[PDB]
Amino acid sequence: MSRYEELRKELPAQPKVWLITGVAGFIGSNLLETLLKLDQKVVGLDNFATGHQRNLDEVRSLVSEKQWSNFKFIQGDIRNLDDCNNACAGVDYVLHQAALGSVPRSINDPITSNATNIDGFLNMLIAARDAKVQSFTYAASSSTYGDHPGLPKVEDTIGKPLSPYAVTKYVNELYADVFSRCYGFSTIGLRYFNVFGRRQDPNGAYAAVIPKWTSSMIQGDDVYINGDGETSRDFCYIENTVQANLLAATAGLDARNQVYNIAVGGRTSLNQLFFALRDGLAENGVSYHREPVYRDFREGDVRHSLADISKAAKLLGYAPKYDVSAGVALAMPWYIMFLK
Amino acid sequence: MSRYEELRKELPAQPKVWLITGVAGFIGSNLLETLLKLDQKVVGLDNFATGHQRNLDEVRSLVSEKQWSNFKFIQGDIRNLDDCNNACAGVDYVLHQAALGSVPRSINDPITSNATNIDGFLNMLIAARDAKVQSFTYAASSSTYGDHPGLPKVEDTIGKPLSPYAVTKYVNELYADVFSRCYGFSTIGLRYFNVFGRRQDPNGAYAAVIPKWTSSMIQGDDVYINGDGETSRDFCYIENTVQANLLAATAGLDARNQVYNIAVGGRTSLNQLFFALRDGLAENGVSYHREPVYRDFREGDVRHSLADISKAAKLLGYAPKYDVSAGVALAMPWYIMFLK
Ligand SMILES: NC(=O)c1ccc[n+]([C@@H]2O[C@H](COP(=O)([O-])OP(=O)(O)OC[C@H]3O[C@@H](n4cnc5c(N)ncnc54)[C@H](O)[C@@H]3O)[C@@H](O)[C@H]2O)c1
Ligand SMILES: NC(=O)c1ccc[n+]([C@@H]2O[C@H](COP(=O)([O-])OP(=O)(O)OC[C@H]3O[C@@H](n4cnc5c(N)ncnc54)[C@H](O)[C@@H]3O)[C@@H](O)[C@H]2O)c1
Ligand SMILES: O=c1ccn([C@@H]2O[C@H](COP(=O)(O)OP(=O)(O)O[C@H]3O[C@H](CO)[C@@H](O)[C@H](O)[C@H]3O)[C@@H](O)[C@H]2O)c(=O)[nH]1
Ligand SMILES: O=c1ccn([C@@H]2O[C@H](COP(=O)(O)OP(=O)(O)O[C@H]3O[C@H](CO)[C@@H](O)[C@H](O)[C@H]3O)[C@@H](O)[C@H]2O)c(=O)[nH]1
Repeated sequence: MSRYEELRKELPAQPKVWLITGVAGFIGSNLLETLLKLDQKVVGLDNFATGHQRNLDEVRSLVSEKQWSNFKFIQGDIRNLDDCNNACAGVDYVLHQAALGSVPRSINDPITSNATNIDGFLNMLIAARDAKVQSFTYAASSSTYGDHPGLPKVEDTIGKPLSPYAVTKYVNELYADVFSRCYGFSTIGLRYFNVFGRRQDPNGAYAAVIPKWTSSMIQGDDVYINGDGETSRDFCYIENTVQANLLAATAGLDARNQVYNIAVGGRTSLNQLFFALRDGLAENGVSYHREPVYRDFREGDVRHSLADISKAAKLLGYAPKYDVSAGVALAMPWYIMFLK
Repeated sequence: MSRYEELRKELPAQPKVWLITGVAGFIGSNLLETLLKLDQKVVGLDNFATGHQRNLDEVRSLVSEKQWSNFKFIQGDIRNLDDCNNACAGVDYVLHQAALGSVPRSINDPITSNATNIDGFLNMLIAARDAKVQSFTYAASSSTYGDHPGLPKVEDTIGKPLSPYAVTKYVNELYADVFSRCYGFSTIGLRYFNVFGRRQDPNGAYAAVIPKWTSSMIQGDDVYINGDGETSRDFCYIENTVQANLLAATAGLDARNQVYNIAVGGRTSLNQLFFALRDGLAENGVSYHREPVYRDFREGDVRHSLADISKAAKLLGYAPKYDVSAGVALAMPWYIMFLK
């Protein structure tokens, strides 16, 4: 039994109050589903900028009526200090996921990304701190590694940001560290590495590669590969990311004011992904015979990204049990039902 | 003749349009005085948050009526993108000084500091970029060195921030670098090291050590030393900082998208400063016989700060001609006239 498995068993016995910002988004709604199923009490904050009411509706259809009543939802904005203080009222653990992802988005509109990702992040720290919360866990990013080529990726060795988005995610780490030095408010930042799974928005022009591609194959549209397709990623199935969050939310002091890489330590080239998704969809009765259409590399894009999760395994007892294949197998059916 | 001296002679012959944000503040009004005297055209942006109309009035009394008419003032906020675009209209060189200094201030109120220092800074980059400006120079800070003990300070070796303020100043560098990578908008950031001189506000609870102490001695109040007084600084007289600004605003491409240390490479302990100011005031007919009152170190304060200006001397031809003594001698008379 891993530390998470035992935690899964302990939580329902000693229920706590959790706060999930960006609860209507991909990662947020998944965290919600898991916590409500662990009979925890959850408060959610979201403004629907990129999240959806359907994500909340889907969760309700997946959890028991009782567990769903343990959920309090607040339609607010983390850029509004009032909404933050409100969402942190009497909360035990904060899981901050509210943000505006997508490098391309931040590049053609750095101001809008800055407002939520940095101002909003800072408001949450103050509100969480002032609410005397027990723990604060926030979504960081592997983009912080920037240009630095070296592999695997180690937490202490980072490169220079390659985009506005990357800057904001790195600033979340900076402010987190300072709040620890100046107020003794320790946090735990999780550097996610390409998370995927159910409820990750396939629509919009900034959709992630997996949702975008899976959606396109089901619809029979062309699939675009930015570059030669040799670009590699450490795709982390949602379930592994959920584990890290709960783990960080309840870690010992020795593990606080620390940032961790959250992935599986695997390497998947975009070319492998194309076939993984296509074959995965084929097992579900979806035929796709189109070849991938290769176009130019995308700006502010990283070449390779492999994570060393030994720090997370060692200090948090993080033990991911889902490789890309398992995740893809679990995800594909969902998208087919979503697009039907 | 230094590169600045020749630049002093060249500018009046080929006048350019300059933009100074925070033009009503200490460093900003001094830059204004110098530029107007070099017969340059200047646009100023300020909201008087910490600046003063008197600083502008003093400048008017110091420059010719003709040179003063070459000045356009805009009462605006860099947090307002409209005001930024307005201030950058048809501008050649941008000297961004608008910000909210003071570590103590950012510590007891990180949100207010974040808004101006990061959001406002980002708006200026966009507006300067969209206005097709020829150069963008911004006020950085030696605080970016943070904890790192090593001396002298070298631009490539920085430590971890010790306060919210330090974070914002470091983020100005981050966004500046990214704007160079993504838009080809190169900038030059100047890491100032404790600037002082005429018009540096002696009032308020966040006043810098020199203005605060000088003011207190003239008034006959007690002088407080936070710590043992062995805390050392590289006090940089305003005139040296002005040189760096104009130098950076007109530097060759090889010098762009680069950050520089701006000081004199000198080391002055707070204990030496106490006597430098007191003796300096004594030469002007001001008697002070009180001994300094030592109290606890101030939070988010750096122990020692010495700068290696060789990078600035080498790439910008920076050649400061004012040590603390000269600066103090020039400053003291001003404060005596200000408090009278
Ligand atoms: N998905 C990945 O692979 C990945 C990788 C690295 C980091 N992250 C981070 O994980 C977090 C969640 O990502 P996600 O993929 O679930 O995206 P998502 O867009 O599905 O979730 C983000 C949610 O935050 C909400 N939000 C945005 N701005 C808000 C504001 N100002 N006030 C209130 N709510 C606001 C949105 O409505 C949305 O529901 C983000 O912070 C992101 O930066 C994700
Ligand atoms: N003085 C030093 O020793 C020192 C050291 C390192 C960095 N700096 C930097 O130099 C710059 C100028 O410092 P200064 O000592 O002349 O301070 P100052 O307070 O005298 O000047 C700052 C000016 O900016 C204006 N301002 C602030 N927020 C604004 C906003 N949101 N919109 C428009 N105007 C705004 C203020 O009204 C003020 O006049 C600052 O950016 C500071 O961070 C100064
Ligand atoms: O239609 C498409 C979409 C994407 N890609 C490529 O696939 C790779 C991955 O795309 P993406 O899912 O956007 O990954 P990232 O650029 O690593 O961004 C991920 O990681 C970022 C920082 O960690 C987060 O902000 C994003 O939410 C998350 O998608 C990139 O090389 C893209 O160029 C394609 O080839 N074709
Ligand atoms: O009444 C006083 C005021 C200050 N100090 C000390 O004197 C030193 C210098 O004070 P200060 O002038 O506030 O210097 P910094 O803390 O280095 O801040 C300077 O450098 C910062 C970052 O570079 C800028 O934000 C500020 O505007 C600028 O004052 C510090 O150790 C203070 O503790 C005293 O002992 N007594």
